[PDB]
Amino acid sequence: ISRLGGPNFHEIPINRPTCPYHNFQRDGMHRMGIDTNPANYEPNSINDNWPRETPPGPKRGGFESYQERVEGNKVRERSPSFG
Amino acid sequence: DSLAPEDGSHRPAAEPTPPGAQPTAPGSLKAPDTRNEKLNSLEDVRKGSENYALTTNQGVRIADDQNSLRAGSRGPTLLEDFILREKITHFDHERIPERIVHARGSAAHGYFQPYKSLSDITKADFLSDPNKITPVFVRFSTVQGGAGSADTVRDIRGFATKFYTEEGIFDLVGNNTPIFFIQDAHKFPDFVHAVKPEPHWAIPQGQSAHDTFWDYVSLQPETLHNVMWAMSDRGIPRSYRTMEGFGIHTFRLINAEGKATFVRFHWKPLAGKASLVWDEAQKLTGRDPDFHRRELWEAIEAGDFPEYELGFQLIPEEDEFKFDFDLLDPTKLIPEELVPVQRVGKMVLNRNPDNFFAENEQAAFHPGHIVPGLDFTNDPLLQGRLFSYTDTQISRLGGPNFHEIPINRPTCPYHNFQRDGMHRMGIDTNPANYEPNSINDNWPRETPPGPKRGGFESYQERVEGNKVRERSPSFGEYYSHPRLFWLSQTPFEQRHIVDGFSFELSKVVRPYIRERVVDQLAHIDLTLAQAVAKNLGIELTDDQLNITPPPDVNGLKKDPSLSLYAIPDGDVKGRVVAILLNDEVRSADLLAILKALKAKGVHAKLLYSRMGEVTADDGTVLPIAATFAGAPSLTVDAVIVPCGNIADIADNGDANYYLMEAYKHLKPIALAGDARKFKATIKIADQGEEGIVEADSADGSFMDELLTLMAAHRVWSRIPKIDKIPA
Amino acid sequence: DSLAPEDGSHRPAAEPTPPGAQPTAPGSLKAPDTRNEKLNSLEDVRKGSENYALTTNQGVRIADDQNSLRAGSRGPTLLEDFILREKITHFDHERIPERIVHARGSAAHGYFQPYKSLSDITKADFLSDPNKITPVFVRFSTVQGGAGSADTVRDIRGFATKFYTEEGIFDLVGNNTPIFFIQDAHKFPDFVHAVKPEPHWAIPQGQSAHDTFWDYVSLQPETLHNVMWAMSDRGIPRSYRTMEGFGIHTFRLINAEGKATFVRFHWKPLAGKASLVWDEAQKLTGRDPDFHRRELWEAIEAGDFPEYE
Amino acid sequence: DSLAPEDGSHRPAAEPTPPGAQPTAPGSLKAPDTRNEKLNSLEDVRKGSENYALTTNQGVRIADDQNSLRAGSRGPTLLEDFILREKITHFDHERIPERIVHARGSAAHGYFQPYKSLSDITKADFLSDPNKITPVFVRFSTVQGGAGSADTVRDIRGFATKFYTEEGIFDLVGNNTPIFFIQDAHKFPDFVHAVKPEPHWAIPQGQSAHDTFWDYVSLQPETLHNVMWAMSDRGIPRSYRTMEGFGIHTFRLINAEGKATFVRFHWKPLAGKASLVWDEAQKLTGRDPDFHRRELWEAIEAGDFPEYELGFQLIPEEDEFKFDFDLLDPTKLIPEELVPVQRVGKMVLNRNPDNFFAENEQAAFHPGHIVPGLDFTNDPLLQGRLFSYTDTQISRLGGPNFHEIPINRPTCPYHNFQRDGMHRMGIDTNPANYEPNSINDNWPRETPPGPKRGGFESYQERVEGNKVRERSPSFGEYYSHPRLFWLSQTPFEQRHIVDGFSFELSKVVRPYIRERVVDQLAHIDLTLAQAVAKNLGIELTDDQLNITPPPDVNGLKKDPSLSLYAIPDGDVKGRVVAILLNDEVRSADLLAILKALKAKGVHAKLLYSRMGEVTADDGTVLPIAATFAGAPSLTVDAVIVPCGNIADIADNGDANYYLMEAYKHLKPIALAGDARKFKATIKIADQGEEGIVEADSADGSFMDELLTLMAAHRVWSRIPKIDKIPA
Ligand code: HEM
Ligand code: HEM
Ligand code: HEM
Repeated sequence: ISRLGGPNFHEIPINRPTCPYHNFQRDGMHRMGIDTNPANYEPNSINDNWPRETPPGPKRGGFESYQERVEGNKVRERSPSFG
Repeated sequence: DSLAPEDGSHRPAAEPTPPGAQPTAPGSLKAPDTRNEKLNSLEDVRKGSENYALTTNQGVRIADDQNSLRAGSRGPTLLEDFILREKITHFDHERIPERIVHARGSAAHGYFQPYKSLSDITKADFLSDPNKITPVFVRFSTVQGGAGSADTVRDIRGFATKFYTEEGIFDLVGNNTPIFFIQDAHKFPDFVHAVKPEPHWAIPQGQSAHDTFWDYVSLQPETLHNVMWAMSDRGIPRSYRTMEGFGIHTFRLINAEGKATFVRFHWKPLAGKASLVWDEAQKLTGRDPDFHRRELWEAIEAGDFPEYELGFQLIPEEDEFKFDFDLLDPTKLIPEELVPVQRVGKMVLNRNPDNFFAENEQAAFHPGHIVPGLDFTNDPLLQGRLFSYTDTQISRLGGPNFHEIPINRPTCPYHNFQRDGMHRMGIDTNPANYEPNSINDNWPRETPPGPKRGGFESYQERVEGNKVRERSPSFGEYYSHPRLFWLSQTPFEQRHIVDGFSFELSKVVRPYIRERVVDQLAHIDLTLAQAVAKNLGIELTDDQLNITPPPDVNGLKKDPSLSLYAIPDGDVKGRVVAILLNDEVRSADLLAILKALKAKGVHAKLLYSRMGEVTADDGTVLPIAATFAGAPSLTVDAVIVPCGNIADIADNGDANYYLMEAYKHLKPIALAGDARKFKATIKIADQGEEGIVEADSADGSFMDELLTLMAAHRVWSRIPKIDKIPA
Repeated sequence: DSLAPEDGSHRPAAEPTPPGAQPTAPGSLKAPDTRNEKLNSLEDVRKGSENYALTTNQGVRIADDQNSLRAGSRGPTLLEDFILREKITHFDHERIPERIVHARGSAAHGYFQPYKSLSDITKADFLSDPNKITPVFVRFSTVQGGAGSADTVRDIRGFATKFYTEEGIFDLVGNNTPIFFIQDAHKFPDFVHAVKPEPHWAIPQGQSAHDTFWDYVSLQPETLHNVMWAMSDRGIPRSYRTMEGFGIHTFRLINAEGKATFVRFHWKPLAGKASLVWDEAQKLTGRDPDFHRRELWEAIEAGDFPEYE
Repeated sequence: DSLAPEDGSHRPAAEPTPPGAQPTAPGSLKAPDTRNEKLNSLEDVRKGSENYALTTNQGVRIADDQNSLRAGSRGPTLLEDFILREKITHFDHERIPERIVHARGSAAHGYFQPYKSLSDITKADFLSDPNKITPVFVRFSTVQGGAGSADTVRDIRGFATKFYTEEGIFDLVGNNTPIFFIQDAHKFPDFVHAVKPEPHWAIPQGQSAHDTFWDYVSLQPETLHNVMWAMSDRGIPRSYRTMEGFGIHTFRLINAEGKATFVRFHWKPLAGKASLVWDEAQKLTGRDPDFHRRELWEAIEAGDFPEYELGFQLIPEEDEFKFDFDLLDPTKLIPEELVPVQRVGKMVLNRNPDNFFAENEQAAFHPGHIVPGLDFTNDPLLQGRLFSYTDTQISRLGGPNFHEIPINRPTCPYHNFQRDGMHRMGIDTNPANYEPNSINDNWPRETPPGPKRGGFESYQERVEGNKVRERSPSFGEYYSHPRLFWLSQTPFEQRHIVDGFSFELSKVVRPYIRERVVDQLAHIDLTLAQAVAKNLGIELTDDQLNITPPPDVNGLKKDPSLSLYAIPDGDVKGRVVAILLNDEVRSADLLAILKALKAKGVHAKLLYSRMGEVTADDGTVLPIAATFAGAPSLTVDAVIVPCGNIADIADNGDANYYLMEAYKHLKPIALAGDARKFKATIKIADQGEEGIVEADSADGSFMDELLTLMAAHRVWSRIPKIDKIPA
């Protein structure tokens, strides 16, 4: 946000995905993409909910985190195993 | 030189004056002696003017401030005019980014003071001694429109308080309704995008009456409780002084023994609750877009300071699952009938800023600004907010040193090993800028947690579960709390909700969206559903007619705390009355009227068709404050027309409409003597009617009937009559 | 999925419709075939939507866009939710500084074309051949209020035209009255400070009816010609289509032999001149603050294109 | 706690200590009592540390500053750790943009004081009374490399002085050579692009020895005078204390009667002029890249304050066309033989900063920062500069309020009607922010021009001509001033110029560019041309051999003021000597040596092969300052090897090379008693030679021969010998 001037650093040409990216993020300094989508929020009926969420799968699916188990208290404390 | 008028009239009196009696001023100049610890510490950055030479920012005095440096008086401007280029460069760069939400906003200075020590429940120093008063800075705001938008729009208002405490800044950032629209912070961008101006053409401003707003509401039934509030009269307040404030999340109070209590924060308006009606509120954004900014500035200059009670809803940790709604759900309110608001202290706003940009526009408020004695909960909307308000300052306020901007500075010490960043004001003399260190013997040092003046330590809540992006099933209920709100409304309050939905929905261009919103209403209450449906030409399906209503909230059928008008409370003090003058006004009437008003604390505006002054029948000179068209009925609370030469204003379209608008907006109208001629205008029975005070002369009882109606705010009984009036 | 109504009613017809007959749309979607050289070159940065997966800015598709990553469904949000933090960071930084003057404003695309060659008076290529049409972008504006202010206020309106010519951009930045308030640019900050909201309390918005404005007018008699214009019906127009435009300075036209001609530029409204009356204009900023933005968008969608000479 | 060593050794003595005797400190802590008016006014933003609790920027004390908030000690970090996110956000945003040129740079605090009143020539208050001392802030800099580049590179150095005067800030922004490379400011971007790292790969750093530099020189003959200076020893100074400074443009002094005088500004180094030699200077950027930053900080801590004389070259307006070079040409110098430098006052630098970023990195200097009594001329490079240094601050320093950053603030009043902009510190209480105004009775007011405390008014010079982008024909001569410079050099000075060009040019990959630069040299002087050509394997064309030399400069054939060494002046004070110890050093030698040095003000470094301490033959304990490899000969001025157990260091490769490097770099070497064994290393005749002081014991005369050689800086007579040495 300060080095590269703002939330659109991914539009600076070296940093751009060579694959598609579409979502409902709008505006911010030196915004290069002109969005033609009538909606900039989901859920929406007016552009029939596009772009849509994808379920997780073997190939080309959405990102889902690994469901690791967490148990403990809220502590600012170093694990004894690091000692 | 001259330019100033001698007779001194360019400067306001440094003492309380009524609304519009003087030009308004900077705080310091109007109230030199209202001080407090934050106000006194800003003294190091206040700049004066008088008897000072005009200079560049580098201290060089300017001889000609009217002309550019040109080669001959009709020739070209030279690049070496450094005086011109500095003056136009600072102009070129005046504007910073506005708040991405809540950009509109109005602020004032004042203090907080506790009623008693709350040491038994929290180890928070600002609440530890009734004798400890705390400097606050408060900014009231709207939510949708930009900083140039109008004040009396239909919207949620924000209410943010900065507490300059001895152990850190505590910001309590809340709004004026007790639940929010969204459960999870991940959806905040989609909701704000849907309320906001539409992307292709940036319309509308300051309004939710547009398709995308209502599209997202119909597809998201959790937004429905807070949309009910915004659709009520609660969405158009009379003043920032006449509204409640709420922190909306469940937080924790931690005492010195480690015991945690859940709490929800309230602000109770000591002037009563009161709102405008929509035709009034909408027309007034045209007639005066700064009405709420203006009237706050002027209540404080008249000494009608705003006051609020801080109030806690405390719930023991054991009762965490005693209700049939989840306490960590931000779309659920805790009925005061189930849990009472305990009054904890009082806040008084008694000083305006000197510079709006400097003090108000550069103020940063963030909910993560908590002190020892307070802590957070797992509320999913509170957890996300925590990320956001540090982040946003890096562009709004240019960088990581926004706390050095003077309104935002702790009045207590802060020392740590953070260095550099844009417009770094502190010059650090510490030989170390890392800890642990031996070279400055480890200073500044960490402090252990303790009962008073200790370090921040988080409450050790137990966490067990898997890493899941998933909503708790306890959040899954969308309809009993909107129906509890609906059932707690007076009948005319509910009318006004029907009419709020019907207006907004008439402005959706796509009819399937409107139908989709009526279906949702039929899950709340069918009467509500049928009323809105009718105004829209929609028929309910027999299946819609057979939807089973939601359950009660812990067997509660209504709570009257949720209504604005059901249990009455009313400031008549600080309200404003318009008096319609003519050229031979009867002074008998007038001195009686003004004495009565003055005893109650009510402000008058003497209004005519021309500016300047008229002369009462006894030769008294009365200065005119505005014309009838200049200060419409929209801006006062009641109209009084004294007797005198009535023939003068009787034929005047403006004077007559002044009364018809006021009638329709349900305000008290008082007619003395021949002024009763105007009954024929607003169509009243000679026999009289309620809310029209009339008499042979303005006197004691006439004024008593008027101030009594005024304490009741509007004449609700007139609502059947006002439909036939064309105004 | 559904969410869209089938019967198709969520989408507007891609053809001229009257005011309020359809929902309004993006230009490309409402008028797929109005093209010009500037419009076609923006094609490289237009982004579509349909049939596309929702992603992060780095191209990673999102499976759940409704929830944050928490340790248990009633637990705390985790700092490793990079999907949530990207979505809220771009939100946190949406807003750039607004124009320090003329912040309100409404714009449209179109073209310019000369009646004949003006080669005898100027060697300016955009005016050299009646057959050469030039892409323009035009923004109409007010002067005092912020971008969130109302459209039908009493004020001077701006009229700025960007000419995408074969030899460079020519911007003709003018207003709707033919003289300005100030003679020298050194005073511009003092005049704009005096019209603007007052420093202590930031009132009023979109209005000159306040002391400081009229203080500086009474002390500065050169402001009086243009104050007369602003005080006339000329200060409350019916539409951006119903007003004149002016460059206000004397400029020079230089032809190919080196001869210089002084010139003043005008824009003549082919729909006629028309203004509101003040009670109307003032009440309308309450009733519809976007009236001028709205009606320009809709004249162009109905095909009632604005034209000027 | 502990962490600090008790015995107190972590803190430096707050008094002058020699180089490397103590750890260095913040200014305030090392010199609590060097005060001045600018230093005292920064007191409001200095922050201490001791006995203070570690806090957030919002004042909340931190209990654990070692750990993040995680759900269990091996679990994930929680988004609600606001203490962690504030600490890492300020880190993430530490860096501002660096100066687009002159980014390297080192600064100090001090004062200026006039010798007498110059009221007869200028109405400038800082020069009006010999009793008026003025706070200055000075930053010395290089030109090409980034802020992370090395100090002893071959380049032009900058010399910028901020004068905090009673009537405004006067910035005198100059460099260390008297002419610039370019005539017109329009070409500044092309020249800086050509010197700078090349665009494709960003090489080289801190060097002009690359193709594009020399490409633009060969195509632009106006750059040749200042390239001659950069190619001389003038381009590698020994210290910022040992160089001249120059304003380069002709300016105007305006007195109280309106008379204008042209002036050129000089700074004369009261320590003498002295430079490194290139192998030394280049190797030293590897061995200590901070050598110039270090040695300035330490001269000031030892109390060897830098001092300079401000000197004026005054020329009456009538003599504007008396020379055969245009006075407004920035590539032409005015020979001191034609116009003398009159010494006007003195400047002393006597206090270091407390925080480099805050004070040094945020300092803004701009030549348009002039005061009443001074004015500009039509110099085309001065006119363009005027645009630039206001502009650049809007991104470097984030905005139009850089003058509020504490190092940059006027110590005198400044009031005007400029409002808002990013990190606006002043809260303006003025009811007006425009003039003319009646409501604050027109304050702050314009001031008429006058003799003392009046407004700025420009000198009414006559302008006639057409609007033309055209260079004056008077600027058209490119070669007599480089040949005047060349002819005024001692013979070894000229050698060093030949060798500067030959090294740089050997690094151009494209040979046509090198040939093109030799052609240009043949227009200056053929000897110069032939010497460089030879080192490069280039032959001059008989036509090149027949180029007619340029004319004299007003019949001047040489001026010795342009040489560094021709008229000698030499500080031995503040210089540094290395003493090579062994394990049984003869104390007789050592106490004589150190007494002698101390009487002259010279600093010693006792150096060994190991750290810790050795013991003299009488049992004295000597602490070792560095190893031979740790503080190379490169960093001292002379080497003394006392007698004692010589056998110890005699076989040591480091101790022997220490002497060969020093020999080669033309430094004085003194050998006492058995230490004379090392003559065999540096190959000296038993009969002796100049610059090697040798004797049976270190004594009075031995030290006298040494300090005398030292006042003469290098042993130039050795230059024929040093070619056979492999070091
Ligand atoms: C219970 C719900 C919420 C309440 C009561 C609330 C209240 C407020 C208020 C009163 C302000 C105005 C600040 C001012 O006057 O300067 C504000 C600003 C803001 N809010 Fe919220 N908000 C809520 C939810 C959210 C969420 C979920 C986010 C972000 C994920 C958010 C992000 C922000 C930001 C970025 C600003 C502007 C911040 C600033 O200018 O410092 N808010 N909010
Ligand atoms: C004949 C008098 C003037 C006219 C006709 C005029 C017209 C305009 C117009 C139409 C705009 C709006 C730009 C847009 O729509 O984006 C504008 C912007 C602006 N004007 Fe003026 N202006 C005048 C005088 C001045 C003066 C004297 C100054 C400065 C010394 C000035 C400074 C600016 C600046 C800084 C902006 C905002 C610039 C931008 O956003 O690019 N104007 N002016
Ligand atoms: C006689 C020729 C020149 C001299 C003696 C000179 C000297 C200097 C010096 C000493 C600095 C360093 C400032 C510091 O220490 O903070 C500087 C900075 C700079 N100079 Fe020059 N300069 C010359 C020509 C130019 C020209 C022609 C331009 C621009 C058209 C220019 C633009 C700048 C800028 C933009 C900076 C950085 C400014 C800043 O950081 O405030 N200089 N110059």
